[PDB]
Amino acid sequence: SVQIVYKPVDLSKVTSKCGSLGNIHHKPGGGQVEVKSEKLDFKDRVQSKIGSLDNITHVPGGGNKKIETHKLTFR
Amino acid sequence: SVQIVYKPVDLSKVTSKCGSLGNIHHKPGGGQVEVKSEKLDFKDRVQSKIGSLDNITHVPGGGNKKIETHKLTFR
Amino acid sequence: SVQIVYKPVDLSKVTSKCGSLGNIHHKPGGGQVEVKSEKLDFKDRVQSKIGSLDNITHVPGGGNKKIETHKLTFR
Amino acid sequence: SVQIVYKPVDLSKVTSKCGSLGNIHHKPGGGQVEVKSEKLDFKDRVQSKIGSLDNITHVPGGGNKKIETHKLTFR
Amino acid sequence: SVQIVYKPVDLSKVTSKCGSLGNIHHKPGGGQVEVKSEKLDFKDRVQSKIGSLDNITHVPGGGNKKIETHKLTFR
Amino acid sequence: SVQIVYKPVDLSKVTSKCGSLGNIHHKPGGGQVEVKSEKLDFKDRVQSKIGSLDNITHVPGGGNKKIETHKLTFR
Repeated sequence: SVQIVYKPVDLSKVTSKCGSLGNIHHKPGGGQVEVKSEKLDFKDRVQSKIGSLDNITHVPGGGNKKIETHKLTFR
Repeated sequence: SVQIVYKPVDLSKVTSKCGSLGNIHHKPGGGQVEVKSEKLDFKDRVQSKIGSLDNITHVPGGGNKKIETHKLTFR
Repeated sequence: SVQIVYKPVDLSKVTSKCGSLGNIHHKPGGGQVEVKSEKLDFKDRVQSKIGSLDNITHVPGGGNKKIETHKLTFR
Repeated sequence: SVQIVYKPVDLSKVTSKCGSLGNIHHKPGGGQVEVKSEKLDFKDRVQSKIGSLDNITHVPGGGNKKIETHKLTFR
Repeated sequence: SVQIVYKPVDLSKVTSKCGSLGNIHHKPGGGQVEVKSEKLDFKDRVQSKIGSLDNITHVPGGGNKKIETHKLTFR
Repeated sequence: SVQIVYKPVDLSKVTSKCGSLGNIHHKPGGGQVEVKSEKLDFKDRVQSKIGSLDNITHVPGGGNKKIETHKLTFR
C-alpha cells in the first residue's frame, strides 16, 4: 500500500575567514547608584538587582551557527 | 497505492571573509542613578533592576547563521 | 502494507579561520552602590543582588555551534 | 690618470602592515593644581608654565623613516 | 694610474606586520598638586613648570627606521 | 697602477610579525604632591619641575632599525 523514503542530502558549508579581530572595550560600570527606601510594604514575593549585573563581552573568533531540524510524523 | 520520495539536495555556502575588525568601544555606564521611595504598597509580586544591566558587546569574527527546517507529515 | 526509510545524509562543515584575536577590555566594576532601607515589611520570600554580579567575558577562539535534530514518530 | 664611478644601487623596502590601531587614550593632568604665593621677590627673568601643556598624542598609521646620505669628495 | 668603482647594492627589507595594536592608555598626573610659598627671594633667572607637561603617547603602526650613509673621499 | 672596487651586496631582512599588542597602561604620578616653602633665598639661576612631566608611552607596531654605514677613503 505505502512506501516512504526520506533522503535529504546536505553539503552546506557555513564559513568565515577573519584576518584580525582586536581592540574591543566595554565599560558598563563606573556610575554611582544611590537607592533609599522608607516605609515600604510587600505583600508578595520580590526580586531586586542593584549595581552592575549580567554584562557581557562575547567575542567568538568564529561565532557561526547552523540549525537543521528534520522531523517526520505518521498516522 | 502510494509512494513518496523526499530528496532535497543542498549545496549552499553561507560565507564571509573579513579582513580586519577593530576598535569597538561601548560605554553604557558612567551615569548616576538616584532612586528614593517612601510609603509604597505592593499587594503583588515585584521585580526591580537598577544600575547597569544586561549590556552586551558581541563581536563574532564570523557571525553567520543558517537554519534549515525539513518537516514531513502524513495521515 | 508499509515501508519507511530514513536516510538523511549530512556532509556540512561549519567552520572558521581567525588570524588573531586580541585586546578585549571589559570593566563592569568601579562604581559606588549605596543602598539604605528603613521600616520595610516583606510578607513573602525575597531575593537581592547588590554589587557586580554575573558579568562575563567569553572569548572562544572557535565559538561555532551546530544543532541537528532528527525526530521520527509513528502511530 | 683618474676614473671614479659611483653606482650605488638601492632596492630597499621599508614597510609596515598594521591591521587595526585604536582605543588609544591619554589624560595628562587629570588632577587638581593649586599654586599659592605670598611675598615673593624676583630680580631677574621669570618663566612659568602651569596646567596641562605641550602634551602629545602621535599615532602615525605608518611612521616609517628612511634616511640615505651620499657624499663624494675630491681634492 | 687610477680606477675607483663604488657599486654597493642593497636589497634589504626592513618590515613589520602587526595584527592589532590598541587599548593603550596613559594617565600622567592623575594626582593633586599643591605648591605653597612664602618669603622667597630670587636674584637670578627662574624657570618653573607645574602640572602635566611634555607628556607623550607615540604609537606608530610602523615605526621602522633605516639609515644608510655612503661616503667616498679622495686626495 | 691601481684598481679599487667596492661591491658590497646586502640582502638582509630585518623583520617582525606581532599578532596583537595591547592593553598597555601607564599611570605616572597617581600620587599627591605637596611642596611647601618658607624663607628661601637664591642668588643664582633656578629650574623647577613639579607634577607629571616628560612621561612617554612609545608603542611601535614595528620598531625595527637598520643602520649601515659605508666609507671609502684615499690619499
